[PDB]
Amino acid sequence: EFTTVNVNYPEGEVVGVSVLGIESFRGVPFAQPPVGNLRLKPPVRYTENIGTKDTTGIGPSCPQMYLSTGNGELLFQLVGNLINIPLFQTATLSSEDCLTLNIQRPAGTTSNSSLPVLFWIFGGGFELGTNQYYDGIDLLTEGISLGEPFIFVAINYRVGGFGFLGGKEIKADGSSNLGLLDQRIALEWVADNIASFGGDPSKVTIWGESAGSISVFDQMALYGGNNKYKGKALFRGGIMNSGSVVPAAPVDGVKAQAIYDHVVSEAGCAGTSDTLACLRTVDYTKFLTAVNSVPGIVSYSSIALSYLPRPDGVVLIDSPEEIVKNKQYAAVPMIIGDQEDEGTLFAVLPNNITSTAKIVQYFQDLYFYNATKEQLTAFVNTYPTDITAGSPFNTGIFNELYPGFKRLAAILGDMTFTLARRAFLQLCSEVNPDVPSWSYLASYDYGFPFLGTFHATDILQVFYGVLPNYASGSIQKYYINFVTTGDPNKGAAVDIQWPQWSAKKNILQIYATKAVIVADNFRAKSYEYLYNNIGIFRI
Ligand SMILES: *[C@@H]1O[C@H](CO)[C@@H](O)[C@H](O)[C@H]1NC(C)=O
Ligand SMILES: *[C@@H]1O[C@H](CO)[C@@H](O)[C@H](O)[C@H]1NC(C)=O
Repeated sequence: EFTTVNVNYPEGEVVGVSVLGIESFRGVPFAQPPVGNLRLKPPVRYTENIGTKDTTGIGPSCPQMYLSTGNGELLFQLVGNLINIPLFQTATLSSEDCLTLNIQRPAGTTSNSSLPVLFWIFGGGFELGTNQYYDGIDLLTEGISLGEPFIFVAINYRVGGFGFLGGKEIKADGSSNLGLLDQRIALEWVADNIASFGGDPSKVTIWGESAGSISVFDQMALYGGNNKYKGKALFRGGIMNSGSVVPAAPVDGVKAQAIYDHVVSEAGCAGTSDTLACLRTVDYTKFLTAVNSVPGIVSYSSIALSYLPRPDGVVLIDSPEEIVKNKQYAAVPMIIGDQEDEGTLFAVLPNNITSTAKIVQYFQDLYFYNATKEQLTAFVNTYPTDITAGSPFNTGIFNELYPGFKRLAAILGDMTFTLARRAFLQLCSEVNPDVPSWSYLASYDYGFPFLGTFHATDILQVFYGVLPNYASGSIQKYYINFVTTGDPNKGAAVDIQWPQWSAKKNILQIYATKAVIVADNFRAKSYEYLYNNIGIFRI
């Protein structure tokens, strides 16, 4: 029940597969393979035709730092069933030769079509992940069925030490934040070539979850908020699922230099004249071992990440909170939301962090090098020790995995995602009052034991078809409405108007079988501290 289909475009030709009404091209190379003397260097566009490429398979993935299985034993039991969510899946066909994207479109789409584009950036803690497990067929089919067809694009970008390695050596070589540059260059590729595929390059909406979501903000922030390529905006809209501003110390800071020095040592490049140059001569396997030898996300250190975007003064010019405050990001219409219990997943492992003093130490040692004990204690004291006050929110005496679990999960979730979001909306509304934004809180997994509506459960609600509930149809319709009209309420009919955030500072709360509108003001004292002292929270 299928056929192949060729697209000829300015850089080459691809063969894709048409099945179930969707034409898919997986593994379209968008930049030169970052190998040899191009490992730990910015991506560079192809300078000549790549001939005819077979894109009927699944593409490659970038090198991975897979979740610790010895460490996550309990965590992976607690998610049970939902272990089949992409974040927990294992990437296949991994390689340094991974700078490729996937293009999926309605059958019938030709180069005379000009459909809106939806550009997807995966999450994975900046250390793992791939576009392989995010297929557009169900979502495209939904789009088509709403009378609102579009084109789906999903990219790989380098992660871990391959993409976010730092230090003074990386900074001087101009090789900071390669993963971000990978995302950016794919946007410019899209700008050059998507018309050949039937996309309208002036109608690009970027979309991400977790690390991908944070990346979406960074793409707005990139180059002082210059998202223009050849005179034109690279995108017109953003959707942020769990994550935005991540205040951070410089790429040549202490944390990053320590990672770097450790990597050099484990690579066997210690004490050479030019360490960074030497890193590129190391075999792939010895190198992969080096960059993976540092702490992962499933570990005691948890969301004190080893790899992430850090200010370099060119790509990211300042720490993210300052970029907004200085009105130096590309201000586009945006949707941003959180799962209700963002922190739960990350509070599972550190099961000895069981009191205020212990939370504060943990933070002082691993997280915030610029906060004082009095400051951290003051912030932690905005969170009651009472078992009913924590995350999974609104579950009373239940879900206390260990003494202090719900409190720590509340804190971890709030500062990284949920309250950081409100801060972001607040600031954006202050410098760019005219740029509209919409925000939701997700609660459709209320009751999930110990985890509640936890990080990445939204994936299940938008990538796997329209589920037999309220939430998935609701969410997909808003998203597709947005991609099409720049406003989630405009397009296909909706049964509740989603309020613009800046109007009354209300958000949409989405349950499994209904939606309600609520004030974005819960945990106000915690939020006030965070907003008033955001500088001290630089990771
Ligand atoms: C928690 O336990 C770990 C490993 O057992 C240790 O590294 C860390 O220092 C401990 N922190 C506290 C506050 O006990
Ligand atoms: C700490 O604050 C200072 C003041 O500018 C800054 O130079 C330094 O990079 C900051 N470091 C961290 C880890 O926040």
